[PDB]
Amino acid sequence: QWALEDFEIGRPLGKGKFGNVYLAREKQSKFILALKVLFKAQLEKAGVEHQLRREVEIQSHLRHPNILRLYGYFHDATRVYLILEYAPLGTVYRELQKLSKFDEQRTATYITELANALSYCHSKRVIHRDIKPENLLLGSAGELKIADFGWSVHAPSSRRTTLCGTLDYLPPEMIEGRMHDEKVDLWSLGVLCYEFLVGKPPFEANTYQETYKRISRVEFTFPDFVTEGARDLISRLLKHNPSQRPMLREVLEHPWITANSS
Ligand SMILES: Nc1ncnc2c1ncn2[C@@H]1O[C@H](COP(=O)(O)OP(=O)(O)OP(=O)(O)O)[C@@H](O)[C@H]1O
Ligand SMILES: Cc1c(C(=O)O)cc(-c2ccc(Cl)c(C#N)c2)c2cc[nH]c12
Ligand SMILES: [Mg+2]
Repeated sequence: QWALEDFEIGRPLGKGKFGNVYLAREKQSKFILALKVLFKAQLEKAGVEHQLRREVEIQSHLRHPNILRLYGYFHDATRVYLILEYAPLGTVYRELQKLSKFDEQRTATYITELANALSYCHSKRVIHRDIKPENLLLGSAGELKIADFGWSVHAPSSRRTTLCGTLDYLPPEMIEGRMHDEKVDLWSLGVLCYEFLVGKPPFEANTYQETYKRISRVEFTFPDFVTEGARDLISRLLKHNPSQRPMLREVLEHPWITANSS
């Protein structure tokens, strides 16, 4: 049972919609970690308390090199604090902003690390559902770490998340209230893969409705520089029908992955 007096807070690490994340030192052992701070009032106005509950419950029972550890939590009059493993190198979102695109070596390596973590998740029947770049964090060795388990759940599910926030990373089954499973994250791995090579996710549009349309009709094209190996993998992962999508096994053995990862 920890409290806020047990920590020294440093600078801010990020803003999510709900999370205000700060760097922290536990006073006792001098351990460096990150505190995700949530305001009771905004959770309660948005009615996302259940999401928090799932995040805490699911994320604490998971142990994997590529998954952000949740160490503990506690709360006070106005706030809830989650105690998290600190990720020194930022987010992939930021990496991507700095580089525009990633080469195949980097892309394929991130896809591997993702596939591993997902794999471990899925083996526990857990699905992330919110696998955007801003929730992919880098550890000290530049290894990728999955985070923000507020939208995670056990499979299968019907439950809506975002009323309409970013659809960019969501498969059709999801953007349409249908029962969906493990295959959801397979679709997102595809968006990510493509985004990583191109610098834009494949269904981006000026409006929500147009993106929605692009997504459900699976409308995307590749620019010229994208290699057949990549075209191939992205095409297998971005299938309308969830069950036509690869297994995590197949992705890792994919000739383009093995040719390019580390
Ligand atoms: N452990 C961490 N180490 C370093 N930076 C972090 C960490 N956690 C979060 N950040 C930074 O803060 C941002 C917001 O955090 P997070 O994604 O957990 O919040 P959220 O998006 O509000 O969560 P949720 O969708 O569950 O409500 C991250 O995208 C990243 O910029
Ligand atoms: C009113 C209130 C209380 C309470 O006073 O009892 C507690 C919480 C809450 C929710 C999740 C976690 Cl994990 C923790 C912790 N630790 C605390 C919340 C959330 C919105 N309102 C709340
Ligand atoms: Mg986030």
